[PDB]
Amino acid sequence: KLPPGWEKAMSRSSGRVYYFNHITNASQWERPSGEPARVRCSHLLVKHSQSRRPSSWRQEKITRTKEEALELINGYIQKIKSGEEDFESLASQFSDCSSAKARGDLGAFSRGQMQKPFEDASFALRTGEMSGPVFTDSGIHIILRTE
Ligand SMILES: C[C@H](O)c1nc2ccccc2[nH]1
Repeated sequence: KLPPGWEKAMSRSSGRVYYFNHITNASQWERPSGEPARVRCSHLLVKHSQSRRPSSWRQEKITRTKEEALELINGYIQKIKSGEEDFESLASQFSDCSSAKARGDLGAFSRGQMQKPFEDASFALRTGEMSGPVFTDSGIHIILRTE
């Protein structure tokens, strides 16, 4: 009996159980703690060549592959989790969304407004929690639920 979307798994490298959320792609060692009309989220977007618009304020022509975008996302998540970098800092510097200029903040939103995988992950995140890689037609997202 775990919160929405969580399941038990076993580490291949360590053998210790961990928890994975199939809506948010979050993964963690600790057992998860546990819906509002609106949530507030920030995100860091890494676009790729198959993004709906392969262009951003960082790059007129985004040419990186989906796999390359995912590896960038993976490295940002690693540095956020290690404390080496802050989400807001990486979003401001590297997000391919115009919300980079607001440290990735998108403001508050309801169901029905965002692309569905983004929405589902946002609403399955607890306040303060961060997603793993979330895939949409825009690219690949790291989502931070702030409210
Ligand atoms: C103080 C902060 O937690 C932090 N985490 C780090 C990870 C790698 C290198 C430097 C780092 N500084």
